[PDB]
Amino acid sequence: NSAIALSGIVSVANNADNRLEVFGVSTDSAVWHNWQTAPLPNSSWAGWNKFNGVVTSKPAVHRNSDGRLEVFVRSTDNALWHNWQTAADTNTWSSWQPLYGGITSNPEVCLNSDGRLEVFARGTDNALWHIWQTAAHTNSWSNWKSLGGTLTSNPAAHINADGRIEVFARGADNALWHIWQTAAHTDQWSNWQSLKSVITSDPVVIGNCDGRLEVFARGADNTLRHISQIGSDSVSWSNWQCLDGVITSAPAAVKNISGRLEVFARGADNTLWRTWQTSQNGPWSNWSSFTGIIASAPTVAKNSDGRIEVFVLGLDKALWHLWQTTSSTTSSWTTWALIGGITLIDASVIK
Amino acid sequence: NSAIALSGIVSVANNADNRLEVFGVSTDSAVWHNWQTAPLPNSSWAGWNKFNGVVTSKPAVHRNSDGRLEVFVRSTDNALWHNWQTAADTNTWSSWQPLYGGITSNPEVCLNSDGRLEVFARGTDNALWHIWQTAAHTNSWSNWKSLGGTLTSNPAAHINADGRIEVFARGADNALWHIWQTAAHTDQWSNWQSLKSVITSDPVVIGNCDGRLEVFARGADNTLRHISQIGSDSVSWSNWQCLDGVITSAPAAVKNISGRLEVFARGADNTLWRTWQTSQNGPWSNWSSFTGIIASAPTVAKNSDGRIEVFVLGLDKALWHLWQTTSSTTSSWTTWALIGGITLIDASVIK
Amino acid sequence: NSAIALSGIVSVANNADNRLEVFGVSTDSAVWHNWQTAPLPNSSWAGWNKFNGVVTSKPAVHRNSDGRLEVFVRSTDNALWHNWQTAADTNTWSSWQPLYGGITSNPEVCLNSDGRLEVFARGTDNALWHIWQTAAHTNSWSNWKSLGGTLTSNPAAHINADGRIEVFARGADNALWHIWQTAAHTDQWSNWQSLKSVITSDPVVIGNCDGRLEVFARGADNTLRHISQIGSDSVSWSNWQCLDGVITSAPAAVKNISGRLEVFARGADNTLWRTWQTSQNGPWSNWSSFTGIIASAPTVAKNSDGRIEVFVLGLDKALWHLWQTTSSTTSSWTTWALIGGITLIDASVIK
Amino acid sequence: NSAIALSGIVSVANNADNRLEVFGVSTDSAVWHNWQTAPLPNSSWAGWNKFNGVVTSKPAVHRNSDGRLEVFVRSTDNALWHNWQTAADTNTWSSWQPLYGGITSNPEVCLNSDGRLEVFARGTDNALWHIWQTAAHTNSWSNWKSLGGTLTSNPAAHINADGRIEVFARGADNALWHIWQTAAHTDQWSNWQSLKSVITSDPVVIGNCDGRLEVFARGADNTLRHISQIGSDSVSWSNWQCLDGVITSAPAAVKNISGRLEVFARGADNTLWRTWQTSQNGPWSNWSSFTGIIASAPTVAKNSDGRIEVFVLGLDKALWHLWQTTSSTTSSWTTWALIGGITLIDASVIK
Ligand SMILES: CO[C@@H]1O[C@@H](C)[C@@H](O)[C@@H](O)[C@@H]1O
Ligand SMILES: CO[C@@H]1O[C@@H](C)[C@@H](O)[C@@H](O)[C@@H]1O
Ligand SMILES: CO[C@@H]1O[C@@H](C)[C@@H](O)[C@@H](O)[C@@H]1O
Ligand SMILES: CO[C@@H]1O[C@@H](C)[C@@H](O)[C@@H](O)[C@@H]1O
Ligand SMILES: CO[C@@H]1O[C@@H](C)[C@@H](O)[C@@H](O)[C@@H]1O
Ligand SMILES: CO[C@@H]1O[C@@H](C)[C@@H](O)[C@@H](O)[C@@H]1O
Ligand SMILES: CO[C@@H]1O[C@@H](C)[C@@H](O)[C@@H](O)[C@@H]1O
Ligand SMILES: CO[C@@H]1O[C@@H](C)[C@@H](O)[C@@H](O)[C@@H]1O
Repeated sequence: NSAIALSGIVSVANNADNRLEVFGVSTDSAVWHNWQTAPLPNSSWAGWNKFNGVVTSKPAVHRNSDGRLEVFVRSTDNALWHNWQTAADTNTWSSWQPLYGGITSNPEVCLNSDGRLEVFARGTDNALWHIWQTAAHTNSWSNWKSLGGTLTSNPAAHINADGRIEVFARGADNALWHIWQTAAHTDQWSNWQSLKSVITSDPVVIGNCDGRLEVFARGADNTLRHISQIGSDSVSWSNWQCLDGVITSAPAAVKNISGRLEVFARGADNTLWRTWQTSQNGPWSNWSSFTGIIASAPTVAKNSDGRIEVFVLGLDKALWHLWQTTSSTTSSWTTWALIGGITLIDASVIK
Repeated sequence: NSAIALSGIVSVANNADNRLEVFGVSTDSAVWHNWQTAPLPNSSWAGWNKFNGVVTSKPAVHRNSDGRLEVFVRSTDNALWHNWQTAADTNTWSSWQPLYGGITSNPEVCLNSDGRLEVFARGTDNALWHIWQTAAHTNSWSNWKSLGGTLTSNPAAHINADGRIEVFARGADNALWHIWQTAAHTDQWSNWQSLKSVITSDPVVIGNCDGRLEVFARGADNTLRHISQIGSDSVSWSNWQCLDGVITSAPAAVKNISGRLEVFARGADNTLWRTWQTSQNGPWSNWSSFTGIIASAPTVAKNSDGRIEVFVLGLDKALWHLWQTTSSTTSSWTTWALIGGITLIDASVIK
Repeated sequence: NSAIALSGIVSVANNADNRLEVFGVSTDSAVWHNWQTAPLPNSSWAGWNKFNGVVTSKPAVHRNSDGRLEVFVRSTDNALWHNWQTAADTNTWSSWQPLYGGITSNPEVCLNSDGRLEVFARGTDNALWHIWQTAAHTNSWSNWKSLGGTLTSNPAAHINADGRIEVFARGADNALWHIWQTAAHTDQWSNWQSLKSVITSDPVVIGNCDGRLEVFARGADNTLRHISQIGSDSVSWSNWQCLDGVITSAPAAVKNISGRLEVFARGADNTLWRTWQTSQNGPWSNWSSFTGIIASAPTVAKNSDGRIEVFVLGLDKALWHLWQTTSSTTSSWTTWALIGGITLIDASVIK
Repeated sequence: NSAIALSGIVSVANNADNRLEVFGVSTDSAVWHNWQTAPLPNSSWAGWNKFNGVVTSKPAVHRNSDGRLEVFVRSTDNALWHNWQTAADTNTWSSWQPLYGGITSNPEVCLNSDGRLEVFARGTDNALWHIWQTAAHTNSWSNWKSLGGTLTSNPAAHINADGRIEVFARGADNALWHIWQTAAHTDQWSNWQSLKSVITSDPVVIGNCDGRLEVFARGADNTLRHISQIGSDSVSWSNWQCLDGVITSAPAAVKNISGRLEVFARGADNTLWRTWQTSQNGPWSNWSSFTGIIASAPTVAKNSDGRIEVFVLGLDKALWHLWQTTSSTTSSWTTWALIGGITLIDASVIK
């Protein structure tokens, strides 16, 4: 059906020096951010810092090709705004600047392989729209342009190994649909094509170490399902497979430094669950639980030494995190620790 | 729930010279058999030949370690009987000889790695029972002995790569359960352990080319699901995965000569469907259909040159087959051809 | 150059019940054999038993498709003779029967996938010759027939996964050459083709679990080298790779029950060395040594529970063996133990 | 022995927008550079542009974590100097700035995973020395510090998947030696350890998509050899393997967008040769030749759409290039095309 599983409560990015930095919306409806002081999971965090301005979406973040983080959000009148570091690895930001338009989803940002950011969002006519940097890592943007379709989830964009951006979204029939650049980093796009099934979360996309994209989503029966490219184009995919175990949030996927995939999701008992590929391309482990009730989907990242780190909303409405203790992929994990200073709200547009 | 998907209509074996031979039950309630005259899929078949005697199960067949085929069936009073070739690759059979007992499933036969046949069946108390050759390829059998449990499907047995027989069956809770030799070819067995889930077919088991067993079955939502060993013991398995596509028979699995798995099943439109692993351990292709409505599950085998061949019941109640045209695993396939002479009935005990 | 590294001192086969049985030539110039009483590496051995008759080659053995072992040897006048078990798993043998011809290598036997044994040997004109069973597992043989070429090593034959026999031998230029059935189990053969390089041992061939043959041999610099099929035909192969470490015998290859390859050879210090694939298709481990000076190449086999076992000639001129302690492929190993009763000689024709 | 195979004639880097840029030494002994105008292999090139100043090494280049290219070279008095783009993707450079020291190899630069450049070179005492940025992408450098050893080749540095820099060099015994950070991006280093063998080129290092480093080098018999990590630490490696085919330059390695490795080297006939992995981890293809005699080792890079591109010195002493025609990894290749404007010299210090 048409449910959208609970989103992650923050977006995360690595800075130019790989320090992790998180962005979320507080009770004042402003975006706040916090960062590691050094790029290791046991680092202190700087503390929560506000960007002035009321917002009405989850903030999206990406690192420019010159190392500067840039954040995208929706304003009260549904326009898109963006902020950026004015130099890499520095806490001096531009404050919010306008890209106009009217959007009806969270904004989603991807980096073209020619160094230009590109933003995707659902529009007021429910089509997919996009806007892009016209020169790499420069505040020079295109006009808005439509890619059509009818969307019923937030979009997810990811670059193929050959540099073609590909965008995924739920359609009017609740199936997963996708559309792609047919030449890398150009405004030449395919038609929409359906990958069928029914999904009940936003899609989540990752690249494998054989150059094939893989998509994860919750399905109609509330279990995790996934599908992958089988060749070196966007057209031909595997069948869908679902894994046993009811999940109650969007999934978050990560490729560990051994090249194998891991997926995290809130489980049926409202704790964080993890599953991983036990061999090349499969199969998948039984889900393993971490202690503690959580109140959002996980958001996952990797530190400068490869260690996986996970962020979640706690029952105190604050952000908590845990991580791998060693770069070994069968390393033990820490238990939830607080990143205190503010509490957060779920501003995701499509919920 | 407690449905058991339609079974295959014949069992099949390779003779000592790899000629295929099929066994099924005709309208007279007798077992009839037919064989290739030469071990190639385009060979003529000898014609259907009767074993005298009324039976009340699907016949099971296995090749002894001396090359002689041996068939196991249930009689009207629920006892087990067996017949054998008196020399490899010859049509001179022993006629039915008694192993007594009382069984309430189809008999299932496996070959120990010390060359002794072993037969498994559900008993009159719904437990798993077994009986075995006490010397390899010899008509000298043990007494019947119980392995306990409560079974609600026919059993499926397969040997691990380390020589330990492992038996799979649906239990009273409709989950997949299993039990195993703890030392190869000995009467030292584990306790029953559940692999969970719910299955609505008999389980079907195959060995991968990394030494790991994999089990296929139809699930509660009538799609194919599968699970595999993740290590080099019987205890630790993957999570279950289900593949999209409703199936309407038991599946049949085969390892092609490139070492990759293929599964065949009757689909939702009552045609034969096939899916295959597109890479090592996964993922799986979309199902592909063959033309023609079929009236049983497929039974699958491989010829002396590796070519896959599939048998099914047609709407005329006769046996049909098709095969790969070349030893290439992306070879085209023939269309259904008749193996005429008799018509067949489904004598499977648990249906 | 034209050296041929020291051969194994026995051939070995698994009986129908998987008991290991070894064949070698004693100081009386007769073939003697010995066998496990039960199919486990720690089993007692029956004791050494003689086949009457003087021989002038290493004996070759293969199991027929009806489970009966059959041995091939050369007589004083260079004719081929064979002996067989008259029933599987029994010590009642036919005594030596004539196949005539004149051969100038050790005989090499392979089993076609239609159940017919086929023997290859160098002839008096240095070409490759062959002779075969005309019906599976029957004492009915063809006439001798030439496959041409010029051979400078003993031949090695192995069946492809699609049932085509392929034969390998060193040629007049000291390179590895090969020739193959172009249809499985038929007398339709390719032309000779060179795989180039230079080898200084007989070639040793094994099948991988993706259906590709791989060939091992000592090279000109006395290190192990190997080459593999890259597709699903006999024509297209990889480049050669050599592994560091000087070896002083023929290698012996085995596929462990995890599907990975291991190679054993006498090393530069005259001890047994082993190397194994640390991942799928590679790379290879550093050689690991077993304690004890040895006086032949290893001969390797697998027991009914998958455990690898190795046989060698000791400095006392008797046969010794060691094995894996568990079915785990990183299991510890036993130390050399004697299979006493006779001493052995190297009767290999081409040395 | 102590030969060092011919080096590449340029270094290459991707700009922040992925445009390729090459650096080499002309007949005036100055560094000149040239770049793609757009990041595609069929792009025009801007033309050759000079950095004023006489140099006495091959120039090394790396992209900072803020996207700015930075070049390292030796001056007449053997000191290290560096130049950088003052903004990403712009042709406004700092001109040469001093890092002093005295070096006796080409400088080699690597990027730590905390965004700090680090430079390695042989010193006047033949030990390995290093110097580093003390803050990411900032002109603030450490003092020089020794890592000891005795070097007889230029060093090669590469980051492990867990963020630890590892450095490779030939030692006084002509073997490959290595040393590594024991904590990522810290000045805590291991002792030197030997990987044995004998190499007759500089080592060339790449990371696989399972997180394992692999090293290529020419060996004593002038063939390509390679060795790889087998676990997730720096300590345990495979045996060495050599591939047939005599090579007459350093090799250049690249990971294609399907995750498989390819190696290029000048061959025995003075043409460019290529070999590639035909499966996961192996084996390797026979070498394939491109038409045309070449006068240096290849330098290899990848374009924004994944396409591989190769640079070489021609017999006219100018730079030529060729590339893949499509993002397919079995795509055809172009033939050599000139990047004209200057001629080049081999300034590599250790030759
Ligand atoms: C620029 O156009 C405005 O913004 C787009 C993103 C769409 O919502 C469109 O319907 C709207 O008119
Ligand atoms: C082009 O197709 C349109 O857009 C897709 C994204 C889907 O919503 C589909 O149902 C709709 O008709
Ligand atoms: C030998 O025992 C008989 O046969 C077994 C297979 C069981 O059905 C048992 O209950 C029955 O009494
Ligand atoms: C040992 O457990 C028993 O047998 C199994 C095969 C299952 O039927 C289970 O429900 C039952 O209690
Ligand atoms: C049957 O022919 C005889 O045996 C063959 C195996 C060859 O040695 C041939 O030269 C010889 O004449
Ligand atoms: C067909 O070629 C012949 O036989 C091969 C086996 C090689 O000995 C070769 O040198 C010889 O000319
Ligand atoms: C800073 O030290 C100088 O430069 C180093 C790189 C070494 O060559 C050293 O011997 C020399 O004295
Ligand atoms: C620490 O060891 C020293 O440095 C290495 C790099 C080698 O040159 C070795 O021969 C030398 O003794």
